[PDB]
Amino acid sequence: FLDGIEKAQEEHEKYHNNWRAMAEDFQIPQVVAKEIVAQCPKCQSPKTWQMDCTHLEGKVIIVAVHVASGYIEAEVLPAETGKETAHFLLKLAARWPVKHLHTDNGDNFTSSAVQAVCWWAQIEHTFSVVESMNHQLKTIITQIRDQAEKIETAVQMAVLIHNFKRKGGIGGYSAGERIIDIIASDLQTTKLQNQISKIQNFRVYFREGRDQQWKGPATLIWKGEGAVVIQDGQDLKVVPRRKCKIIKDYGR
Amino acid sequence: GFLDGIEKAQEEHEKYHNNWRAMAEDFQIPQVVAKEIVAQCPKCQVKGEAMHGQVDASPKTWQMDCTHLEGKVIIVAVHVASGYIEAEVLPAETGKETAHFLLKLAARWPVKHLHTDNGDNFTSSAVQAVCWWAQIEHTFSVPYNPQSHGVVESMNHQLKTIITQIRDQAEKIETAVQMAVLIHNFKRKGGIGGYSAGERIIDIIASDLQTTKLQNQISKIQNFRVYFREGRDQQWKGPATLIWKGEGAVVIQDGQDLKVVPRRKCKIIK
Amino acid sequence: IIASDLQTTKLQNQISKIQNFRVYFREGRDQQWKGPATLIWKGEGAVVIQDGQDLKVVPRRKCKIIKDY
Amino acid sequence: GFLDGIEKAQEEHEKYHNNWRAMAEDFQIPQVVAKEIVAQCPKCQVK
Amino acid sequence: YSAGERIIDIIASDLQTTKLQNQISKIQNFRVYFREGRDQQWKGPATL
DNA sequence: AACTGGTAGAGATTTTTCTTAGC
DNA sequence: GCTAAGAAAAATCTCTACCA
DNA sequence: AACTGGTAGAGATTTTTCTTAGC
DNA sequence: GCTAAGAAAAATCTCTACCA
Ligand SMILES: O=C(NCc1c(F)cc(F)cc1F)c1cn2c(c(O)c1=O)C(=O)N1[C@H]3CC[C@H](C3)O[C@@H]1C2
Ligand SMILES: [Cl-]
Ligand SMILES: [Mg+2]
Ligand SMILES: [Mg+2]
Ligand SMILES: [Zn+2]
Ligand SMILES: [Zn+2]
Ligand SMILES: [Zn+2]
Repeated sequence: FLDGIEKAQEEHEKYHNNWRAMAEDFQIPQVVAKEIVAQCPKCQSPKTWQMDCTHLEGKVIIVAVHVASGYIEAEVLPAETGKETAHFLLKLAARWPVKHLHTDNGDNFTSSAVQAVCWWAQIEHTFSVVESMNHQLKTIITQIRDQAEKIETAVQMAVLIHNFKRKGGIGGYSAGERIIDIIASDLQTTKLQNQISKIQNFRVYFREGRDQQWKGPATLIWKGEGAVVIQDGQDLKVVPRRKCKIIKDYGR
Repeated sequence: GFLDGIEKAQEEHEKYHNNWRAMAEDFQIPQVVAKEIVAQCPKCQVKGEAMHGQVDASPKTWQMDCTHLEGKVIIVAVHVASGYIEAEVLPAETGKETAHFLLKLAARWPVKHLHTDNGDNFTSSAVQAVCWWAQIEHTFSVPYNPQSHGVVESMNHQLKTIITQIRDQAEKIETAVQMAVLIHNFKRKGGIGGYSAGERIIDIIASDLQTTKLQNQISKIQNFRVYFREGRDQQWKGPATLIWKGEGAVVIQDGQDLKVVPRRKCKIIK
Repeated sequence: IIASDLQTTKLQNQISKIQNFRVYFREGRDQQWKGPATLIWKGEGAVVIQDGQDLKVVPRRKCKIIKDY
Repeated sequence: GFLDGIEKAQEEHEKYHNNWRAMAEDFQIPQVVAKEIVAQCPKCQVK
Repeated sequence: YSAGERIIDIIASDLQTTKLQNQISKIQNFRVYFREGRDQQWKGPATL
């Protein structure tokens, strides 16, 4: 156990590993490995989208793209007012978690209706990838145009072929697998951070061997079934449970 | 004896239609005879068997239905294993708009199985052509039995309660529909893992892909075949693939079927 | 000759006593009870019956299956 | 139903005076009514 | 075979052995919620 | 401040009764 | 003659639809 | 021959956590 | 310093209406 913590600290001092790899290699819990990463001075987005409008056959196609994965959602608009752009943004924010929207300085994007939608759904709008996505979508649309009667069917068939049928990148994944893996990794991070804060609201008085007195207040990191890991004096150490007292702390 | 009582009980049931306890007490026949007299009458037998079944909950199954609100037509689709909702307002209840809603849904999320009722928009050639092109299995419920798709009708109820909660913050009904979808998907927690519906659909689909890749890498380097003895007759079946050897039993795969066999009836050969 | 007819009558007795069931079901928009039909397949939740040379699927909650002694 | 079996077994015991296990296996009636058919005959006895 | 195919095959087989022993525990770190017969509540977290 | 769901049947599970073979 | 295995017949327990 | 009720909230009961007095 | 009573806060279990 403590040998695993010592090997993890020496290996991070050499190579600066991440906490998932250290927890899987050295067989330590994840809160301990995250503390080892968080104590290092040299070691201290999944919700950003971009939007644009374009033209095809006299129609208006609005395109939104998830940036870290390349994931496309598109639609055909009857006009280019601010109310239709606000309805598209409200549908997108109701289906995927959107926190940061990046657009250009168009007219319909600089509007009171889009501003009211961003106020209600709590999005950060920023005015200045989508050009490459418009070119790629237009090549697929021309590649499958003879199978559809209307332009709306061809647009949605091209979105399906782009998202699930084209493979590339490092491991040969599509865009849907990449967006799902990215958001799932972020969810794991936030749940572990909630556990970390709830544990770190405590305090530990511990008694070393060959002494009767209690030492200073060390902060609890992990409380197991038979052992207790504490941080004290910028040092992580493992004390048995029969030489410890854990009390609540009020130091806000 | 009671054989004359059997004859009088048959005449009595032919006139009055007694239940079995009345005949078994008034004619002093055994209860099996009285139950048979009642069971051979067609004017009786008006009662079901009092149980419920259980719908399909595979990780790529969706259910779809339509509802009405303030003179409009809403169309609701639910992901069954997680509870994830998509919804829209249709200008008409035809088959063209239903085919376009299904095409957009199949472009956004992976759909392989769809369950619907027998309305005129879901049994249509446009929805048939979209399911053919996008490779979906479309199944229909038993007619006039809404319990076969209980998840989407329960979500009709939840959507209407949220819409009445936030009705005064919007002007039109399409705005209030999309605000209700956001509040259901992301602002309500509680359930299997303490998740919301968006977190649950992310966890379910990511877990599906991860576990296929892991057991592909495990099974591509396996060995230690197992010959096992099972059945009513003590025969011996051929090459089976050992998957996991445990404290008490082993797990084998035979002809693409999973089986759990104890250690006394199997022999491992490297 | 006689013993073969004894074996044939025994096997036909077991075959006839396996699956001679009657089904009273309830179907339609106005859910009325209808006459006896022949059971074909019985799964958990629903059954498939043959009535008047027509196959129908009824749930097990809307049908009664009568066996023989 | 076995009600026609009860009538047929009564005719058959009136001819040949069967026992009760024979009638209960041949005519597929329950054992209580077959024992009662043997009990009502003044010449036979259930054994 | 030449030398490059030999060195690639050797390191690949060694990696497959050690990663097998880790991947089994990795696949057993999932949790399953299941349903038995004629009971309509989802039973607790068994292990896959 | 003084009001309110219930009835009966279809199967499943547990218990009692009855015949017969073995020691 | 006494005892126990096996099966038949009876008793109890849980669950469902319909009543404007 | 291959079909099927479910979702989420209001209380009641059981369990875990936290402070303080007594020996 | 150690132990137990008491109460607060959290976790589990049973039951209901509505969905054309
Ligand atoms: O009675 C309904 N719901 C209430 C309810 C429930 F949801 C779940 C339950 F367990 C019990 C319930 F009483 C209901 C009725 N119908 C339709 C519905 O979708 C629907 O939900 C529907 O679409 N059709 C189309 C197909 C043929 C035509 C048009 O008649 C039917 C009527
Ligand atoms: Cl229907
Ligand atoms: Mg419907
Ligand atoms: Mg419905
Ligand atoms: Zn570092
Ligand atoms: Zn009757
Ligand atoms: Zn006689």
